[PDB]
Amino acid sequence: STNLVAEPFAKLEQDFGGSIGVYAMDTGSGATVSYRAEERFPLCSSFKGFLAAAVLARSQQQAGLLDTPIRYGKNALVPWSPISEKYLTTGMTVAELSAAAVQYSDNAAANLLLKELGGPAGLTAFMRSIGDTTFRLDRWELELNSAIPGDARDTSSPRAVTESLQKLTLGSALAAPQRQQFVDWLKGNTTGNHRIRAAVPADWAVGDKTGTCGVYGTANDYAVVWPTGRAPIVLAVYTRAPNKDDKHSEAVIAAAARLALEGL
Ligand SMILES: C[C@H](CS)C(=O)NCB(O)O
Repeated sequence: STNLVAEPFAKLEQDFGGSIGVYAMDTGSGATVSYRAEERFPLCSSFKGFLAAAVLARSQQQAGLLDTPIRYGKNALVPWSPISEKYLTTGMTVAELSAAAVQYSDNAAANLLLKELGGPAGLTAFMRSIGDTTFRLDRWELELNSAIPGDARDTSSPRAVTESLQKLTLGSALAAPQRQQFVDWLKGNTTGNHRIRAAVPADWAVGDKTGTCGVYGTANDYAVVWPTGRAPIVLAVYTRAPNKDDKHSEAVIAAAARLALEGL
């Protein structure tokens, strides 16, 4: 990946104080926009999108998986598990857990689904199975948010995120019903209104999955975007910063997303 008009990104990055990672593709034209697209960034909660897709893939082999109820315990409830906490007394189905992980970044739901898939190694294996050799999940919630500079655990690249997202939402990695369900969950996300969505024209449909580590200025968003009458755009925007106390910036994510969309 290159970019011969990178200076707007470089200037945004300098103003941010950290590192910005962008990859965007117009699936109609094959045009792309790149900045640190090959460099590793922490996934934070953005892994939860791929987790839901992995669950949907498994559902293609196990009938009834999505409808299976899980009666989880109180000590499954790690901080920021708003749906799992609300539904603790009833339990939740696998489908509901997937929707909560995607649309609310629900931490307990993600861990419960990781367990059904064989842990971080199992999700990493799923990603390897669709041709993604960059993605690695190593730890569970909340430990995977440590976001330590240079630590390759729980990281991917903006390009590999975008490519895998395209395969699962638009390609043939998932069967058609599973694929539509994944897209529908992403379109229903509630956590992303100040990130990529804030850069997309009001009349374009969007689904997205955010991540926020809470340390080292580290936060992100990826999305499928449907321009009027066109094939969709798929993009990923990731950030990090060198100091543990550096604040993440949603505005920086939105601005980088806008630069990518304008570049296309
Ligand atoms: C620790 C942090 C507080 S916002 C969190 O729960 N992130 C979920 B994710 O992995 O982004």
